[PDB]
Amino acid sequence: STATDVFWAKYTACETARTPRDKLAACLEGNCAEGLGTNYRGHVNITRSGIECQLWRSRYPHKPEINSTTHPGADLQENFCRNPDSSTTGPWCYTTDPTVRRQECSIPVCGQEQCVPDRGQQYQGRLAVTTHGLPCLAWASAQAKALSKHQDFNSAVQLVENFCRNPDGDEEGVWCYVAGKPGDFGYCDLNYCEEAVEEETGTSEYQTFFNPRTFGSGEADCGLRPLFEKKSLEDKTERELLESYIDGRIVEGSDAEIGMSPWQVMLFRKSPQELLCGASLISDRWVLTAAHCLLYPPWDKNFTENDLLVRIGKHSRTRYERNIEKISMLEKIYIHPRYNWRENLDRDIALMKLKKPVAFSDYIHPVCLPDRETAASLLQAGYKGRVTGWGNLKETWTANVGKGQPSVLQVVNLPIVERPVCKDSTRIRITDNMFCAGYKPDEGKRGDACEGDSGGPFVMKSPFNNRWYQMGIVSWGEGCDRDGKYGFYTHVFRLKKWIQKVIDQFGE
Ligand SMILES: *[C@@H]1O[C@H](CO)[C@@H](O)[C@H](O)[C@H]1NC(C)=O
Ligand SMILES: *[C@@H]1O[C@H](CO)[C@@H](O)[C@H](O)[C@H]1NC(C)=O
Ligand SMILES: *[C@@H]1O[C@H](CO)[C@@H](O)[C@H](O)[C@H]1NC(C)=O
Repeated sequence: STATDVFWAKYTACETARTPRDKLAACLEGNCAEGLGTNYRGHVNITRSGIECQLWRSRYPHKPEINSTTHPGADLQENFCRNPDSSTTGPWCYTTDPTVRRQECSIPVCGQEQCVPDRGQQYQGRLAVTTHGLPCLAWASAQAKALSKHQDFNSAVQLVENFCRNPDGDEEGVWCYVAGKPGDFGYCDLNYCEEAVEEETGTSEYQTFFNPRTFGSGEADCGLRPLFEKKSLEDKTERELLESYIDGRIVEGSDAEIGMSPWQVMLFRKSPQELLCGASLISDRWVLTAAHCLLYPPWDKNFTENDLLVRIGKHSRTRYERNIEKISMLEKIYIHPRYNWRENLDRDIALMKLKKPVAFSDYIHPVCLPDRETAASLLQAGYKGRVTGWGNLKETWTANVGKGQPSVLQVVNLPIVERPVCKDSTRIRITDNMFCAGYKPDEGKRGDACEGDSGGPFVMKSPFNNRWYQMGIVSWGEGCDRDGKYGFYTHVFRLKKWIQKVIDQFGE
C-alpha cells in the first residue's frame, strides 16, 4: 500500500540530512526545505515575490497538469508550496495571479545553523550529486580504482558508494566524479563553516606543487621578474607594498615600467578585433581568468575556444608589439565547476590551456599561486596589493564617459579592506572566497575604485621570499558604480587541488 511507501518516501527525500538528527528530525517533519525540498510539508501560502498561492485543487486561473491524482506522493494540499515534479528551483506553487503560472516560494532551509567544518574533510553524509545536479559516479567503478591509484588519497577519508568526499585535501571541499570524459568531476553543495583566511595564524622556504609535465614548466621559478628581481632592481612603487603599514600620500595609478607585470595576459576577441578581459599567466601553458569573461548569460555571453586569443607580454594596449608579445590560441577552457552567476558571481574563476606552451622572455614570466598557509601568511604581513591592467574593468562595466582607456599597462597599489568593513559596504553577500580592496573614501583620502582589467590579476609581493603571488582575480565590484565603495576580488588560495584534477585529465 502507499501508506508504507509514504514513510519511505519521506526517508529517501531526507537522505542528505544527517549529523544532527535534530536536523534529520527537522527535515522529516516537513517544516523546512532539504535539497530541492520534496520533503517540504510546511504551510507557506505565498510565493517568493509576494503573490498568494493558488489552491492545488483549483483550476482558476491555472489548470494544473500536476494534480493529486498524478503525484499522489506530494502532499498537494490547500495552496501550500510543494515540489511534486522535483524542480531544481525547489518547492513552488501555482499563482493566483493570472499572468504567472508558477513561482518558487521562499522556504527556510533545514539545518541552516549547523555548518560543515574543515572543507568536508570529515564529511560522512550521503550527498551524491554535484552543484549542477549531476549525479555522482561510484568510486568503486573501473576507472576510479584500477587506474587512478598513482594520485593517492588520505584514507582517514572513507570513500563509500558514490557519496561526495574530499580524499585529496581539496580546499574547495568535497567532490565526486561525474558522467562524461574520463576524470570528469564536480563539487557538491555542503554548507561550509565560514573561515576568514585573514585571521589565520597557527612558511619557511619555497617548495613546488605540480609537475613540469602537465602544468608545465615555470612553477619552480615563478614570481621573480627577469627585469627586476633577477637583476635585483626595485620597481617604482613596490616600496608601498613592503611599507604597507605606513600611512602614505596615495600614489595614483601610473604607467607601468616595462617588464613590471610579465604575467599580464590579455584575453582578446578574434572578430571583431576587441580587448575582452584580463588574465594572468601561471605556467608556460595555463592561464587564469574570471569565469564571467567566457560565460555570463545576463549579457548573453558564451565564448568557446575558437572565438578567442590571448596576448602575453604586452605593454601597449593597441599596437601589435612584434618583438615582444606572444599571442596564443586556446586548446580548452575550464569554467570552474562551482561557478554561479545566478545569485552573485560565486567562484567566478576559469582556467585556460594554450594550444602550445609559450616561451618565457624578459617580458613573459609566470606569477606564483599561493596556498592557504601562504595566502594567510601574506595577508598577515601585507596590507596593500597591486592591480595592473589596461583599465578594462572601467571600460567594461561603466559608461567610462570620462577620459578614455589608457594606452599603456597601468600599475596601482590598493589597500586591502577588513572583512567586516567590506561586508557592511555592499548589498551583495561577500563569502570567505572574496575580498574587497580600495581606499576608504575621505576627501583627503579620495576614491577611484574600479581599477584593473576584468578577470585580471591582483598581486602581492612576499616579504619572506621576494616572489610575487597572485592573491585574487578581479571581478565586478560595487566600486564601479558608487563613489564610496570597494573593488571585489576572487581569492585563489583554494585552487591547487582543482587545478590538479584538471591537469590529471591528460597523461601527456
Ligand atoms: C494561509 O493558510 C492558512 C491555513 O488555513 C490560513 O489560516 C491563512 O489565513 C492562509 N492565508 C493565505 C494567504 O492563504
Ligand atoms: C488530473 O489531471 C489530469 C491531467 O489532464 C486529468 O486528465 C485528470 O482528469 C485528473 N485526474 C483524475 C483522476 O480525475
Ligand atoms: C554555450 O555554447 C556551447 C557550445 O555550443 C554549448 O555546448 C553550451 O551548452 C553553452 N553554455 C551553456 C552554459 O549552456
